[PDB]
Amino acid sequence: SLVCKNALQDLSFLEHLLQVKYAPKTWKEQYLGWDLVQSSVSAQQKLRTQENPSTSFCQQVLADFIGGLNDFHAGVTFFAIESAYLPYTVQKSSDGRFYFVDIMTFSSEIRVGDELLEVDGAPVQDVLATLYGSNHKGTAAEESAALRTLFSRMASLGHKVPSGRTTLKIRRPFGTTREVRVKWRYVPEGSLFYSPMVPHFWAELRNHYATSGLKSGYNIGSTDGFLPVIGPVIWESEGLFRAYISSVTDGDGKSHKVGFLRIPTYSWQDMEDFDPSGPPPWEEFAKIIQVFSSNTEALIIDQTNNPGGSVLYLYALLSMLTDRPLELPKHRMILTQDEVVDALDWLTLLENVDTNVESRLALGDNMEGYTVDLQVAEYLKSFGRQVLNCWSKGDIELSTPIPLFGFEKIHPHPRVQYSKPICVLINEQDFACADFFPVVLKDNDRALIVGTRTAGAGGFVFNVQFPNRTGIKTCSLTGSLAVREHGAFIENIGVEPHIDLPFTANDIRYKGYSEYLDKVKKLVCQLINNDGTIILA
Repeated sequence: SLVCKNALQDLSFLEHLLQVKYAPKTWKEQYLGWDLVQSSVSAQQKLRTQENPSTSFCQQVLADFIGGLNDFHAGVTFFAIESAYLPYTVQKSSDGRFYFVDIMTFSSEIRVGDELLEVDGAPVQDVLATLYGSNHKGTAAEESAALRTLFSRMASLGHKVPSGRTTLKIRRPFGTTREVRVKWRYVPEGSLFYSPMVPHFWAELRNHYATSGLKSGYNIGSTDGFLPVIGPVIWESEGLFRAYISSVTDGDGKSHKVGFLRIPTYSWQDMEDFDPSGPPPWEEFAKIIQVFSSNTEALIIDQTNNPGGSVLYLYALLSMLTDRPLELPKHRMILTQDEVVDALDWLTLLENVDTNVESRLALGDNMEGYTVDLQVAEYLKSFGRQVLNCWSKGDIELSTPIPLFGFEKIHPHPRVQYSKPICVLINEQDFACADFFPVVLKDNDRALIVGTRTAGAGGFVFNVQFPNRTGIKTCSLTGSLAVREHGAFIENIGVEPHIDLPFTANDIRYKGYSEYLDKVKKLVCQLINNDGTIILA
């Protein structure tokens, strides 16, 4: 077949792209087993083997390949439009049940709180396994994604787009069984530092959301969470974010002013309702804090469902969530004939900068939120050098561990800091930066991370666009890995919550998240008292 050749062709490219630009290679070779070569063969197999190959099909074939590294940072995208979609949304319960947390608004026999059992005579569980990846590992983070795409399919990512009528065995809340038939909203097919850390995933997902109804607060990076109010609101903010203050009462009857606040995405420009010319979402963040700095005892931060974003804006917000410097880890990275270039600009930009003024003069008054400061210009210099320290050494294959940009540690916003207790909320759908957050805090003991394990560590991604004959718009590959002592940072990929805590079916059933919250408030309260939550009760 003509396609198969071209398929095979563009495949050998991807193969090469893994060896040249995929930092976590060496790593991945251990934990998972994944052996690029013998995986590349399975590719051919599937290709030559198939009857007259479909273009789309080969795309899938390819997608699978990369999507097997089991790295959310890496995968492929194709110039495609074809796509399926059902106006529903679900969440899996602790024990293991599936409830309809939201129906868009097309008013159908289906309503909220309904347990989903089977699709076309197939128990959800099985219907989902089909959606899993190659080296599926049975983790929460994954089970989610699957579900995530259950009712939203994109050819753009190689998903096998369906269409037509379908069954939906939903069990009412009474213990009674019903079966519905619905139609898929189908669509016919017609630098290296400065790259936002986010999974490819989103890029198209984000575009998909806006494009088709689904605007719900259950989707990644929603300005508003999906967690109802934590009690009687005493203060709120009619701003860009979703913030308020409420009075919580412990196990005695003594009131406390607790502060809610949900960072949704770290790629700020993309914040729902953001107006460019006006003030930056980080200047207004500072405000929500200066109002907590004095009118609040504790701070709950919902960071669930965050995609990732700009490493520096993330760095910027921490800057104002602590009165003391925080410890930043190092990353092994890969460097090409252009990150080198990028550094040659840092160095020559602020080569003769001694004063704390010249510092802000050159680099501006702030870098995406974080404040300028000779200390910073001094970080970039030390950065710009290190890049070239690992350039001419025959080690581009994982440069010595280096701190993102010159930054070794965070520095307290010379203007606003939150000296009081903080508790962060996280779950299976927090990526790239969304990890760097709970982690950095938790590695300095500044927060009390609760909820389920993250989605997986961060690192600059490589957005490689290359000429091909198979629709590959782009291929994004992870270009940096976090190190430890002197290395090998893993055995999971995930910041673990101090307090493991899933969503109990009782929470989900009526969108009340009653129990989840209670346990939170408690924890907050034990903190309110002094510091250090003794036991889980």
